[PDB]
Amino acid sequence: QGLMQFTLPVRLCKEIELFHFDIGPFENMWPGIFVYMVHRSCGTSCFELEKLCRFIMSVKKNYRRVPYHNWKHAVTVAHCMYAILQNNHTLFTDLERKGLLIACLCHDLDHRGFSNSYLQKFDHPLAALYSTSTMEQHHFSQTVSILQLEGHNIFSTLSSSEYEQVLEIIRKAIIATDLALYFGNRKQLEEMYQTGSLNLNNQSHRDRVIGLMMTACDLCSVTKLWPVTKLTANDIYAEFWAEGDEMKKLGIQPIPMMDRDKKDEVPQGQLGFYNAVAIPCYTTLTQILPPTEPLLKACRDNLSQWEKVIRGEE
Ligand SMILES: Cc1nn(-c2ccc(Cl)cc2)c2sc(C(=O)N3CCCCC3)cc12
Ligand SMILES: [Mg+2]
Ligand SMILES: [Zn+2]
Repeated sequence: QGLMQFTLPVRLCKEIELFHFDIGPFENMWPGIFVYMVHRSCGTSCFELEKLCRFIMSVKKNYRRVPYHNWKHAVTVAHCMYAILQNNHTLFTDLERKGLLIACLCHDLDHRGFSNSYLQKFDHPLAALYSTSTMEQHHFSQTVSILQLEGHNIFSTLSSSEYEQVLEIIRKAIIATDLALYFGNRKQLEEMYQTGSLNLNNQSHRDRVIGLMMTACDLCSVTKLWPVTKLTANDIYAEFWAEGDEMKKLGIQPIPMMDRDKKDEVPQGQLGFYNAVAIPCYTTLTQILPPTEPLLKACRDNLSQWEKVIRGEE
């Protein structure tokens, strides 16, 4: 039984190829959507179906019921990566194709809905184990834990060598989702691209480009149709405000972004974020990988919808 091609209904079969695809509210379809993407992106031969299924279900089990950093976010970020891989077929190694979809599914494993900042101020044990990229080193750790469960080793056929390469791709990919690291990473990529020194044969260059891809997938809620973007924003701020509440409980005025008393300032907050983070991210990404331009175009569409919100045209 290896003639077992997963297939989706027609509207999903078609719209899954597009950057702006929303995976829907039917939680029980998300595993199938992921397997579909791995099979098309990687091959039906990349992974042992029974092992992959058991891995996916343990990954699912280890996401929490938080408003935003949940299992739906995991599968959403994996679909953005699938769209990028599918639009840039010949640029990526076999090991990269395998590693990056798994990295994406695992990148926020066991997230509690709190920032690295909050962990450090609370004095969480994870803050003493991991001084920087606190939640991200934890996510990678939880990824290795699950790969080491009996019957969960989806990489079992790789050589000793290929196995260490793939786990090194996953680790770098996951650390890159720490937005604090994004700014420097993109500045370097921008300067490399413009002085023409960017070289996809330099592993250290590839590493930077995969990190940017990871930021791009991770922020991909800004690249959706406006109603998806707007409703996802509600989940994002549900977390931010809970953390604000927890800051207040520690005796700390949170930043306004996290203060639920300053709801009125959200639209302006989203402008800043689109201008300082999202637009620059998708701009540099489009410079390096031209077929990713639809993510930049959709982001720009959403910036303009937030400007309309401010001007009371909605
Ligand atoms: C405002 C705001 N909205 N979002 C947001 C919106 C959409 C998606 Cl799809 C995801 C996030 C975020 S994430 C973030 C942040 O952590 N920093 C810390 C590091 C430097 C930049 C600011 C700030 C904001
Ligand atoms: Mg994260
Ligand atoms: Zn994430």
